[PDB]
Amino acid sequence: VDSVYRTRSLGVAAEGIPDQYADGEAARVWQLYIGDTRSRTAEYKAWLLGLLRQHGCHRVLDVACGTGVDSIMLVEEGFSVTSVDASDKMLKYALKERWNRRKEPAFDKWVIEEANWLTLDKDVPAGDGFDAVICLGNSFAHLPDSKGDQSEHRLALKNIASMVRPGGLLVIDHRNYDYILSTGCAPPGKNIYYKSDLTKDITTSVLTVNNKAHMVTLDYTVQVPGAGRDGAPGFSKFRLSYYPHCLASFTELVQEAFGGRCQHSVLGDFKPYRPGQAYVPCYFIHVLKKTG
Amino acid sequence: VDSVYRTRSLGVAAEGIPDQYADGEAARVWQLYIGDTRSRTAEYKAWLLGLLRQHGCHRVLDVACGTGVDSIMLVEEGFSVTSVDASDKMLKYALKERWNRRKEPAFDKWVIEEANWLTLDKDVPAGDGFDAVICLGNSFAHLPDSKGDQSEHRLALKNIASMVRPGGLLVIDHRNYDYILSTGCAPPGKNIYYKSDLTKDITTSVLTVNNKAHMVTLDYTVQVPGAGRDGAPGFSKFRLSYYPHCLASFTELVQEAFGGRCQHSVLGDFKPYRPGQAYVPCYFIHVLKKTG
Amino acid sequence: VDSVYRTRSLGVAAEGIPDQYADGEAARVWQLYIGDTRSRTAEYKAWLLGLLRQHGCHRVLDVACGTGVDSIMLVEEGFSVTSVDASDKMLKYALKERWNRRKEPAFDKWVIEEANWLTLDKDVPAGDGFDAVICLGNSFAHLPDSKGDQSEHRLALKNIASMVRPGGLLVIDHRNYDYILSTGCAPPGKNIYYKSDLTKDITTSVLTVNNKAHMVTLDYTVQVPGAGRDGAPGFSKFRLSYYPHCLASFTELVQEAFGGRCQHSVLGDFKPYRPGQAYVPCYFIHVLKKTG
Amino acid sequence: VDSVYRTRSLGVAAEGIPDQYADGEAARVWQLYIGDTRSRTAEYKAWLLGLLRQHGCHRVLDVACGTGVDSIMLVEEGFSVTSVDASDKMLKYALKERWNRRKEPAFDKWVIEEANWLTLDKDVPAGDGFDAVICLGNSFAHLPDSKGDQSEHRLALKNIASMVRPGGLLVIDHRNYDYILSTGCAPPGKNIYYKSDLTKDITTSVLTVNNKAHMVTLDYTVQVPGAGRDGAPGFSKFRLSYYPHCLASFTELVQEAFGGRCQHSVLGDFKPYRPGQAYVPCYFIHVLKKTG
Ligand SMILES: C[S@@+](CC[C@H](N)C(=O)[O-])C[C@H]1O[C@@H](n2cnc3c(N)ncnc32)[C@H](O)[C@@H]1O
Ligand SMILES: C[S@@+](CC[C@H](N)C(=O)[O-])C[C@H]1O[C@@H](n2cnc3c(N)ncnc32)[C@H](O)[C@@H]1O
Ligand SMILES: C[S@@+](CC[C@H](N)C(=O)[O-])C[C@H]1O[C@@H](n2cnc3c(N)ncnc32)[C@H](O)[C@@H]1O
Ligand SMILES: C[S@@+](CC[C@H](N)C(=O)[O-])C[C@H]1O[C@@H](n2cnc3c(N)ncnc32)[C@H](O)[C@@H]1O
Repeated sequence: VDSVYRTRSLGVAAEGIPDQYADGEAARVWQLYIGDTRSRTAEYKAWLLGLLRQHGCHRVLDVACGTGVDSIMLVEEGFSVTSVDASDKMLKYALKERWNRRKEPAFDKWVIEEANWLTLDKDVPAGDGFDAVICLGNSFAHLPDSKGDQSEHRLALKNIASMVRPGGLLVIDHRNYDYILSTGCAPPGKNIYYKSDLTKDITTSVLTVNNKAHMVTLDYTVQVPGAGRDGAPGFSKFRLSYYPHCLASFTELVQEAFGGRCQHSVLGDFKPYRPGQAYVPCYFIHVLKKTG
Repeated sequence: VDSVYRTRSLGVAAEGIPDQYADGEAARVWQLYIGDTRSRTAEYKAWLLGLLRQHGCHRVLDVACGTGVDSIMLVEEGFSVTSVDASDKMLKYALKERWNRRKEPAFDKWVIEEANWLTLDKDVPAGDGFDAVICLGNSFAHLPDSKGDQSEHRLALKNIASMVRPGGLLVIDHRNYDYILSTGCAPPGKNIYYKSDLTKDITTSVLTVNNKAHMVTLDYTVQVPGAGRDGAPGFSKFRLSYYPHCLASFTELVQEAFGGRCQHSVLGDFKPYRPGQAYVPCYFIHVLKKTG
Repeated sequence: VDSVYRTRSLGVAAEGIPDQYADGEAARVWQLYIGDTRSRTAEYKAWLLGLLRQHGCHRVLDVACGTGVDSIMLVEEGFSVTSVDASDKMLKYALKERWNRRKEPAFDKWVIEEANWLTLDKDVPAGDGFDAVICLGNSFAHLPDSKGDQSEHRLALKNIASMVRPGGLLVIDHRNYDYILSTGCAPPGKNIYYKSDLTKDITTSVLTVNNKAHMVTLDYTVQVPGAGRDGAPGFSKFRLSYYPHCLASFTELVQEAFGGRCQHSVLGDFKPYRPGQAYVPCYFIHVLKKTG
Repeated sequence: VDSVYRTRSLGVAAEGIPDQYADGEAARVWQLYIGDTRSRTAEYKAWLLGLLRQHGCHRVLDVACGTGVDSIMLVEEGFSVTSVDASDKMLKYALKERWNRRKEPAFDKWVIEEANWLTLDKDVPAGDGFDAVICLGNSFAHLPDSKGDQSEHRLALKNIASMVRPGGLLVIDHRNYDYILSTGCAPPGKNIYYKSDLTKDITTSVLTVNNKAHMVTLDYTVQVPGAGRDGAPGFSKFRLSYYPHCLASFTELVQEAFGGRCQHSVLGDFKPYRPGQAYVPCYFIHVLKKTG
């Protein structure tokens, strides 16, 4: 940048806290999108639990709470979890669940609050920090690169990492965009995080600005059970936008978030991942262990 | 007893008259975008004039008038031209020009009216028709494919062709999208239609929906002479969207517009074009000659 | 002998679920707007409780829950209350409160759900009905008369009344619009429902369409404690719109909601009200007792 | 902690011009709205011409050109007129007219350019000034009082006055808002400036903010000849907003624009006006004669 900036300000304000779930439709049918939460959680439940235990983790912070899917599981499995999320439309359901099982000592001590990765540091006073932090379900990819540089990405990734107690863990994932970008289309159905026969369609939309992948927009079509007598089925339609993080780049990004003081590894779909391997994962789970 | 009959559906996007130049910023600086109209017109002036004359053309209809660039030239060259355009923001300047030279017999008799390809048939009563029709400057590509099918494209192309008197000519062009789509980026500066050192930047933006190129959006940055004392330069920014017509497809489309009753040919940048040729043209000029 | 036609009875496109509290700013500072909930509730607490008791009411439905102000009081006073509201942004706080006191048997049995007067009948299965229904705080006036006729008003008022068990009560209020319309301005500070020194300003805005009061829009300015070091105070600004219900009209409307099978009465600010009386009430509390 | 009073006032509202005629619908049917321009101009033609002549006026500047109605008349009557207007959508038609009669020496020398009262001083170099300035047809009332104080009004009124050569005239009018505000409704049909049987309806809309008239919004319904076969008539709908200038206030405002160096007078509908007079004028024509 030339010269010095003394008077920035903003004469035009178009965008502003853009909560993609503010409309509320995605939340209303998330359950329908996920399908059988038990069937979903069945996969990687063993791995996540095993990993958490192997590193003696008891305090877990879920920064992508959503409707509570994984927070709930960790709660049931005896962990001390606190869940945050920026969308009060989503949290609204996790809360609903907690209240429903408010008579279970475990759930009584479940913490659910609103927070944003961009301002996590101030939203969730980590203090000593957590034994483990989780960002599953392709949540981070929602963060856009509006500023031109992945600054936002870096900041958010930093704050999140800042919640990991030394020797703690960070499990953050993202869709396999190395494939979506290559084929223009996102994998059809049979997803480990979202496996519901209710989801009738997912239309991709890749936007490369000046020859560089800038954004992937998915348009979902989830059939709301019923929505019309026999002969007329009804559906719900919502759209979500993600930054297509290529594996290599994220690996670098996330690692940098820890200032290199960490141990990085990545699995395909919670299975070991070696480039060139036959199996093409739909998600890439990054496992980081802070050391200093 | 079913019902009556309809043409449109209850799901397609009917848009809302979307004049991309309605905002007026593009018009305000078009002159700056084109640069030296004389230098511009210098190229292809010989060819256009030569072609028009070779086919004894006197009545010329310009469906992409814009600010009048090519209509003015044809007027000065003794042709009987009538120019139409959908943007009254652009026409506004051609008009301004005509009035300025209202004392030149040639210009008195210059006709400038508003019209839209989609409704050309009713906007411009061709009656007998024109000896030649021109749509230069990558104007047609503006028409979107909202309806799902290139229906709009077909209709507009039909109306335009319908203005060509039998034996008449139709010179319609478009950017070389076979290259833009391939590289993601549009060629930098040094354009035959727009050659101005004032244009500092043109950022592309390819949007492929479900693996199919759907739209190319260019974001221009033209420096408005002055716009700040020495040390601080000022610019103007506007965006235009085009349907990326691949050569082969357009050839087919435009030909069909004449019901096959025509003679088709296409030049690179007003030079002969042979696929695989070294030179990569920035535009593709289609020359059609109605026969029946 | 068999027909055809179409739909669309309205002329404009209207808004679409227009939750005035959807933005969330009014909720965020409602507490600041009300002031000392205890001080507020102090007034009319005796009357409300006295009235409820005098008619042997135990089951109370609060259709204007809001942040829970009056639902909470009723809960504490040993009533069996269920609260509904259309704004999940407001309810969000009542919920928050209930959870906080989740250890109090009373609050454990407090029911809080989302609902809309327009669809109350389906949102809250009254079944047998409630002993009393309350709509305090000038909440009903939010309902607009978009349809041209007070149809919406009539429907909502009907649904609400439909929740009152025979012999039950309905306490519904509204601002004294007979005065606002007359003076163009709403009363300044010192309100029985909202008494906070934090509210710095309330700008009225009367919109009479073709000589008939159509809407009153209030623009609030509530100082958020702090919002700047000494020397610089910070405020929050939000707007709410109400239909200016003139007393006489509402009396008629609400009574009609009960099909005349009721006993109507209205108090000034929870004090007896006689037209022409010196004291000018800020609100009008309508007390209805269903008989059949 | 630098300076609270730098230049003027740091507004964070908007930064766009709000051309009420930008949409273009009002222009498209203005002709229909006015009706018989000849019949319209018939009234006050004698007065205007007489007044202009009585004060030896030859150079006339029309700041509310519109479609050219009154500019055209003055041109035909041998005056040297230059017309400006902010709406290029309206001017577009005056221009169209001038070109049509481009062969009439009179019209050849007719000047039509875009300009805004707010920046008149820089848009139209008055230099020596004009013998007379006209702002007829309730045009000035369009200027809003967004800034809170009638600053804009004062500035615009100043610029306009600044175009009047000493000893020159200024004819500026406005609707009788003292009546509209009183009755809520605007006079029905039979207007001196707009007398067309095509205008089927004009719905008012008075917005008084905190008991002070802030804006009058009129919603017009003009039948576009035809717009449907026999049995189905078609109309066009547009809305315009005005600041309800009460007579007394405008007299004060406009006079101040001349720094008191003027001779003021006001007529009803181009007839003498005495308060309390039986006849209720629809417009108030202010006649000012600069003296110094
Ligand atoms: C795909 S959803 C998660 C669904 C859930 N994890 C599951 O597995 O079903 C992504 C979540 O990211 C959250 N999110 C997006 N941007 C955020 C931010 N800046 N701070 C906090 N949460 C954010 C949203 O609120 C959204 O619920
Ligand atoms: C790139 S500009 C032309 C510039 C000019 N031809 C030149 O060479 O400088 C494209 C023009 O297409 C016109 N246009 C777009 N859609 C149109 C439509 N449906 N009917 C008529 N004109 C249309 C616009 O008004 C715009 O001026
Ligand atoms: C002024 S607030 C109530 C504040 C609270 N009663 C108090 O006394 O502080 C009005 C409430 O009406 C509710 N409301 C408006 N329209 C509604 C509708 N159609 N159905 C249900 N609630 C509605 C809103 O959600 C809003 O919280
Ligand atoms: C009611 S119309 C005039 C119609 C015409 N005078 C007649 O008598 O038929 C008002 C005109 O005021 C013009 N106008 C509004 N604000 C303006 C401004 N700030 N500067 C210049 N013209 C303005 C508009 O462009 C509009 O054409």
